[PDB]
Amino acid sequence: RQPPEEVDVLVVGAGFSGLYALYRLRELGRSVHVIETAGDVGGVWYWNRYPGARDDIESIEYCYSFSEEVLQEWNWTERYASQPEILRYINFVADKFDLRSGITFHTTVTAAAFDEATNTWTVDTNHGDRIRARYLIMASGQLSVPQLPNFPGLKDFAGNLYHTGNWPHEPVDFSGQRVGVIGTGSSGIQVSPQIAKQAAELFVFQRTPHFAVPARNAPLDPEFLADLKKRYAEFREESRNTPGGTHRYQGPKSALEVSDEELVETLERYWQEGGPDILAAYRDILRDRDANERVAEFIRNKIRNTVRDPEVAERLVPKGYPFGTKRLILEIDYYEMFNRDNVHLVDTLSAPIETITPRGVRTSEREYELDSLVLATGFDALTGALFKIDIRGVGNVALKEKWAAGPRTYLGLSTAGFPNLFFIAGPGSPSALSNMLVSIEQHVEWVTDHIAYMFKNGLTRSEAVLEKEDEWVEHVNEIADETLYPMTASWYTGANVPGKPRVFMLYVGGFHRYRQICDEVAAKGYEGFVLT
Ligand SMILES: Cc1cc2nc3c(=O)[nH]c(=O)nc-3n(C[C@H](O)[C@H](O)[C@H](O)COP(=O)(O)OP(=O)(O)OC[C@H]3O[C@@H](n4cnc5c(N)ncnc54)[C@H](O)[C@@H]3O)c2cc1C
Ligand SMILES: NC(=O)c1ccc[n+]([C@@H]2O[C@H](COP(=O)([O-])OP(=O)(O)OC[C@H]3O[C@@H](n4cnc5c(N)ncnc54)[C@H](OP(=O)(O)O)[C@@H]3O)[C@@H](O)[C@H]2O)c1
Repeated sequence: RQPPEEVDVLVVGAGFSGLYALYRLRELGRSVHVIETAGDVGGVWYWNRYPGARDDIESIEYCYSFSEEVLQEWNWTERYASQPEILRYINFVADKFDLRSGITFHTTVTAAAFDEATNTWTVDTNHGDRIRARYLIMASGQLSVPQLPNFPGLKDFAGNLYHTGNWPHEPVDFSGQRVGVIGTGSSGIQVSPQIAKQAAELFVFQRTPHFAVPARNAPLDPEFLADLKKRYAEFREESRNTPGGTHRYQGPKSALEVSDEELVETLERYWQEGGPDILAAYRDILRDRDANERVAEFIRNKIRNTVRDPEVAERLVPKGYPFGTKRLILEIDYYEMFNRDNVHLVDTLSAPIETITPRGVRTSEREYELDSLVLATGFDALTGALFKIDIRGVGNVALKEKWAAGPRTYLGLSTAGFPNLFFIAGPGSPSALSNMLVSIEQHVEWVTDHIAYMFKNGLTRSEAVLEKEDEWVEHVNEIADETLYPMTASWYTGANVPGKPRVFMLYVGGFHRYRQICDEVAAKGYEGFVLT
């Protein structure tokens, strides 16, 4: 399916972001087209097909709200939707609004350069397509370029090698195998108990332990769903008016004001309920080290109590960093897993990995022989997908160079020197710090509204004002630095790609507050942009 030679707006990516941009620009009466590397729609939910892949936000929150018909018709089945169900949802949306007619699959954007003479992007692909677009929307994701761990010998490994972010499209059979998983973030935590059910022996190679709390998944009562439907739009505006984009209770107390007994009774209640709302149990968990630590110890002790062998249990306890500052994980039978005969925790802080071998993995203490190795080693987050494209602005400035010390943006939406270019739910904005469907919807609507505004007013050039970008970047940093988030090496800071600048990339002030700023900006005719 050939892309058009010219279009008002070209969109890279057919995940949640790109698909809604396509939908909305069509409704705004703009020509629009999508380029996507994958063979079909879904983004993250197309690529991450590993067993156990699942929502970490409730199904009823992690969904599109732009269409009443979609909200009324779709029936979610569990508290936390599995990947295949999310993928059926996305397919349902794409079918309903005939989206694929606007998408070129199997195609990768390789370069894009702005032409000051015409105020347009020329965009090239790996199939040799050249498309000329007035506006360019990068809906290319946050967690979309898989990162391999940095160990030698990977290509010498004789067995089968997988990354969770590029999982095969037909079921992988691990029956009777000695299997290793490297990585114990959300992907490792989700996949490992699934593999443990097939493998003769599973070895989990943990570096820093992450905090995880129980999901307590359950079926969704159909009468609950039917009630919610009667007030769904209302329910969703409630979620938009929050820092996190969900119904999470914002606990008004300080974790330091309470007694040890009240702290325990309160956290015990969250622990039994399950899910991520414990993050907001007390207002200062992500702001005060001593407040954080009280919560952290409570979680650490629950972890100790889950695993019988206390030497194994202790190796699972997170240390060295504040609770909640690497993204919180929901676990289903992951801690319980290590009580099984056939599951072994390899502590690689104690015994670092030296090399992959043809037979398996060598640490400083011994060699582990394996038939398959699964990398749950994450992603080159936030900037990874952009940096794979040769994006050039005014004066032939490469985006990758301009951002070599960290992403530099105004509201996260655009960067000075690169006009008519917009980034969806990326650095400098709430992004993954909120329910991403709320982050995504707000960005798509703001961008596509801004674009409609340009056409309406016969303007053809939109650019962020350098001084406002610099002030935004400093603001992002200053507000991050009032939290505990910069204290820790996470993907939010880039600290998991060797050599990437260690800088907290996201806006921490909350979705609601961010959206307010955005609306004030557009209300004043896009203050901090120069439009011509
Ligand atoms: C396994 C996993 C689970 C998650 N679970 C949740 C959750 O429960 N709750 C939540 O809020 N968020 C979660 N997310 C975060 C997630 O990033 C968002 O919720 C959302 O799916 C992102 O959508 P998007 O369309 O912005 O990007 P993506 O879904 O990443 O889609 C981007 C698309 O752009 C394509 N692309 C990139 N570069 C190019 C190029 N150069 N040429 C052509 N195509 C390109 C990619 O192939 C991809 O298909 C999870 C993420 C992962 C990785
Ligand atoms: N909704 C869900 O439940 C769900 C599921 C999967 C992913 N996600 C999303 O995607 C994000 C990424 O999750 P993820 O688990 O894929 O990635 P991750 O959070 O970045 O975790 C990567 C893991 O691989 C390990 N690792 C990386 N490099 C390594 C190396 N060189 N040697 C040894 N270990 C190495 C890290 O150890 P260190 O911690 O020691 O670096 C960590 O355990 C999540 O935070 C979340 O936003 C969500």
